[PDB]
Amino acid sequence: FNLISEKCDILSILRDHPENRIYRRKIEELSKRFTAIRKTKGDRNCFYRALGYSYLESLLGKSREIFKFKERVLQTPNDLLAAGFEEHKFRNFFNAFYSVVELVEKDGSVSSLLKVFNDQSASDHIVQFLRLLTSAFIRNRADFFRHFIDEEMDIKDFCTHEVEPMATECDHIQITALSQALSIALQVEYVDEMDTALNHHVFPEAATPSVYLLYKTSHYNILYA
Ligand SMILES: *CC(=O)NCc1cc(Br)cs1
Repeated sequence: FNLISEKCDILSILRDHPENRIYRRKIEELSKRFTAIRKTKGDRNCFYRALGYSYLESLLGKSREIFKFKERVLQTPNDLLAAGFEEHKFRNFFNAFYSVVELVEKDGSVSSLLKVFNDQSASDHIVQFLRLLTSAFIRNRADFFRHFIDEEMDIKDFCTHEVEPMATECDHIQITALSQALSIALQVEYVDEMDTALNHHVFPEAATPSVYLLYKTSHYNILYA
């Protein structure tokens, strides 16, 4: 369980910040709202890897929601082609993601899903697919990322350098784009060392979340309500 850990009690993360009054306060407050956490490996890929696992885990046993998600995933090669990606270069990554979606439908266990996301090969193929889909979704909507995010920003260079490569860290643009590309509603809780309120943001702003993530010391961990 080196990439995505077993579930632990929320207060178990006090030991990560011993004798720290702000982190202790904020972790105690978090424990009032959430019961459990899973840790992710801090390798630069942890947003993609956490969102992918947590969203697919939330679909287990839900036959209509699985059917509708699979229908969207089958169309994602068209998003990649429209942005200039070539099929023979994304085939291996697309097939690895479609395979894990079929696993959620056919096998339906947490144990089988966690084993795929802890297999370095399968899990890194899934992450690479998610990064290429993020890139494509931004490229195909460049005026929207420039109008609402980014008036002065160079979109194509941003995607080349800060989205497509393995181990590149995320900001609001990548989170917004991947949420929109797969129709995933997520809430991110922020725990920093300033003496401020514990606070969160929802992507998209409207939504009732499927997935909760904790952003602390540059890492995205998975929370359970
Ligand atoms: C999400 C993720 O992989 N984070 C990588 C990190 C960078 C630092 Br500093 C700590 S974890």
